[PDB]
Amino acid sequence: SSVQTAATSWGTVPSIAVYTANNGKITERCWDGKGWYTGAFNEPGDNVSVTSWLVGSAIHIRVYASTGTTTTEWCWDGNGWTKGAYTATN
Amino acid sequence: SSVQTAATSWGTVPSIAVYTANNGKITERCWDGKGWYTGAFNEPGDNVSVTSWLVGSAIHIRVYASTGTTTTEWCWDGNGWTKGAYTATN
Amino acid sequence: SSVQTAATSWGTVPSIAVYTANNGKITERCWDGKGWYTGAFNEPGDNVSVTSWLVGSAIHIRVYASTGTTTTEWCWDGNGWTKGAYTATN
Ligand SMILES: [Mg+2]
Ligand SMILES: [Mg+2]
Ligand SMILES: [Mg+2]
Repeated sequence: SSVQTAATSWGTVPSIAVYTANNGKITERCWDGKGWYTGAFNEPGDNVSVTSWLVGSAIHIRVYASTGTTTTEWCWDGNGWTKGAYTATN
Repeated sequence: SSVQTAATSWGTVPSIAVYTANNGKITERCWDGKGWYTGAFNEPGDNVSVTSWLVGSAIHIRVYASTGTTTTEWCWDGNGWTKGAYTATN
Repeated sequence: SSVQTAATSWGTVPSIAVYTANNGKITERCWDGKGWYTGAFNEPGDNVSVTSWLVGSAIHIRVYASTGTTTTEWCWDGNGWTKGAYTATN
């Protein structure tokens, strides 16, 4: 048993975000070209995936957090995290 | 035990595809800027990864589906899924 | 129990790299538009994630290799792999 990670990168820098699922929680570490710091994201999950896109002045990040058969989408859109509309089936 | 996901995004929209391995099968959910729908992809796997690239009028998606020690590549190239040439070793 | 993969793609080609964790080791397979070959990367891990970015003449790849609660970042920057500064917490 090992922790599970997901990574994304963006920008003219570039910047990196790494999400780690451990002990039922996903946390976030971010690289800005100088150092790693802990991001604001902290939500439940045992498995994580991520994707992102940069448009305008905002990175948009989507984190898919799964526990059991429930996957929750978390959305960063420039200045905050909110729960997304993702569902695994209709 | 939790389901396992992989996510990719593309386009001036953007669009998102999320692949989920559950019960030995990988299925696909897609976002088009308005809603989530179920994609055509349905192949066996217990672990999944994905990458994609947009060139021309087609998103090209590569899904790596693993069961045991066998990983199968599935290729979307604009208008259909086909098995790729990927092998894990020579 | 299945092997675990992570995939990234880049370039005007494009090229693909697929990393597989199996038996405690991560290995690398690469596609150049013609065939799959085995990459140089070979480091311990039970879980893997990846991201990459292309700037200049070099693909830059970051591989996050986890065993237990330890995640090690491996950095490709055009012509070699080195251990990165990533840590999971301060
Ligand atoms: Mg992704
Ligand atoms: Mg990927
Ligand atoms: Mg990634």
